[PDB]
Amino acid sequence: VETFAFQAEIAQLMSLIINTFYSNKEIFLRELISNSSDALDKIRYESLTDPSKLDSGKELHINLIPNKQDRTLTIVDTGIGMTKADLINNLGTIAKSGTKAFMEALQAGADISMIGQFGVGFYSAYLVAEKVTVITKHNDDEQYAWESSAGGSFTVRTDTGEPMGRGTKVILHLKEDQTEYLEERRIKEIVKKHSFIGYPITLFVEK
Ligand SMILES: CC1(C)CC(=O)c2c(C(F)(F)F)nn(-c3ccc(C(N)=O)c(N[C@H]4CC[C@H](O)CC4)c3)c2C1
Repeated sequence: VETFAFQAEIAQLMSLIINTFYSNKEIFLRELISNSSDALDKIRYESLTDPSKLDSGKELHINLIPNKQDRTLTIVDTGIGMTKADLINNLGTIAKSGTKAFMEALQAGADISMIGQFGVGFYSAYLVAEKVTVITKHNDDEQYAWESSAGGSFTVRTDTGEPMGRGTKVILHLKEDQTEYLEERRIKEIVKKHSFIGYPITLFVEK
């Protein structure tokens, strides 16, 4: 397990997200599904010039897995996935200007629902989650686990767990007052209302 500090802009944004009383928290789901849709568009796109990129799985979909007992909502996709360098530094590098601009927009009176327009929609997870775990597998690398409960640090380790084939699992460890997002009728209504997604989105209903 390696521990890293977030870039200053991103730690400032996470501190603002984690601590905000911003009522419209439901936007987190459309943001995470949009990340999944962009990852599915990328792997589909790359497969048109190199069909072997789909040897790790041909199905292109999104799964929504609420878990009341564990207080977790998992977002699973079979997109391009992320490499070790994407998790530690490369996605954060591209996100730097977007993060700073989003915060300037918020200072100028803008709404937290604009987060996606700045390319940093992933961090909207912290509106409802006290900790986020990211399990990911890209074709050019090993399976990795990324994790952060904010507070300025994140960890990256090789994932010894169940092999994924290719894609990303975003595990939201929900805050005590945000358990409504584990309810089947709530997920359904949010997916219908806010969710632009040219891939099947399947809600796993709890037995
Ligand atoms: C690395 C992170 C842990 C922390 C981070 O900063 C961050 C950001 C960023 F804010 F930078 F935009 N976005 N982001 C994220 C989260 C899920 C996914 C998905 N579900 O695959 C994703 N896919 C990108 C991967 C690159 C491809 O070109 C396009 C599809 C990106 C994360 C996850």
